[PDB]
Amino acid sequence: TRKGIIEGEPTCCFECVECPDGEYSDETDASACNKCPDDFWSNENHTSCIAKEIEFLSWTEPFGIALTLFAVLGIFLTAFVLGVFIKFRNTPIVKATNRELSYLLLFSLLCCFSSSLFFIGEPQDWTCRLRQPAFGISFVLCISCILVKNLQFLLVFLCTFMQIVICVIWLYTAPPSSYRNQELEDEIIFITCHEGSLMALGFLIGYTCLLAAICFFFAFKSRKLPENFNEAKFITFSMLIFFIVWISFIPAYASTYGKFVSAVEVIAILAASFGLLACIF
Amino acid sequence: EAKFITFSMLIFFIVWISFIPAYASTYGKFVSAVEVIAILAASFGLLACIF
Amino acid sequence: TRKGIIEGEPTCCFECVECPDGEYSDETDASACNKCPDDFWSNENHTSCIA
Ligand SMILES: COc1cccc([C@@H](C)NCCCc2ccccc2Cl)c1
Ligand SMILES: [Ca+2]
Ligand SMILES: [Ca+2]
Repeated sequence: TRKGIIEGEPTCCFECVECPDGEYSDETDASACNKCPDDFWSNENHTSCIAKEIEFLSWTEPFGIALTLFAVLGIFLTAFVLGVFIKFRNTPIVKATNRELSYLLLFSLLCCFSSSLFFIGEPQDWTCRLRQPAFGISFVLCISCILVKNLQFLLVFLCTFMQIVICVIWLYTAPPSSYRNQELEDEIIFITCHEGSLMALGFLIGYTCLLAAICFFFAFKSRKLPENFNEAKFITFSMLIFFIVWISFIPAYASTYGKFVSAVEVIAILAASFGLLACIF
Repeated sequence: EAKFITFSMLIFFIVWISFIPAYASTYGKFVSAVEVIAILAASFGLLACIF
Repeated sequence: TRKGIIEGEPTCCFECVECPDGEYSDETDASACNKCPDDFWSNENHTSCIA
């Protein structure tokens, strides 16, 4: 507490007044309350300084363990599919479905599933730098590989090179960085990332969504050919799932406040990937 | 009508799974906004898929 | 703002300390800041409280 003034009476007479939040009194007969040191907050008794709680999406939360379980299951399923394809090689269907392109697609799907682990845990600097470009490049490679499905590799590498060059331009000009946000609550510090260049993120998302749209159009144009077990139908379905996932992702990200924002991405990515894999494999 | 029922169920499930995090950590009008959006999306998906 | 004791000095000598949030003072030469009523809150200038 701190000493008050009964106006009209001498200085030897005072009244004790409670020190407010963000202030404390650690001395007998104090006149003013000291402000807490930065990254510290007054306790309930207003006499000492507890540490401000650091908040992020941890691995101990049930949400984190659930997302990790789903990601590991996706990785296992992709590896299982790749092993089955490589074991039953030189067979009619596998050789009919462009073995090499299928292997590249499965590797890129493994990359897509592994790229979701950068959005979980305390965000360090390199994780914030590698969060978006990994998924962007991997999914662009996936989409191009499906679209193409030698000359094929030359065709497939160009879109990935475009994505790589825009990503490296982004990282050279203004890279993201970690941020210890202190505005959302006076007793909690939220550790997040911060995309330095919004234009690069928008361009990356738009390029991916344009490739998806082109693939969807070419799949719907040929939705009745029965070649290769009628893969056009399932490519159409995969593109539809992708578009639904991201169109529903927009409001989910817009409405979320706090750490759980990261969660939504770890959801959306996974969902999209899963759909794709199933419909094609 | 197998395809349409399956797609409607997918729309419903994807919408709610995506909106779970927003429901877990939000207080205010955005809760009602999420409710209305998730109801309208499901109803529109069902109608469009079926009829 | 409110009066603040300077230790070892007579009552006529004091300091001016700004009132914190949720409390206000609407007079000159104030000793203790008041408390805004229920459903009110002090303004930025802390000269009154609005609903
Ligand atoms: C086309 O689909 C994608 C292509 C690249 C990245 C992604 C996901 C992983 N992040 C979206 C970025 C969402 C966003 C928008 C504005 C401000 C901050 C943020 Cl964080 C999706
Ligand atoms: Ca007197
Ligand atoms: Ca004296």
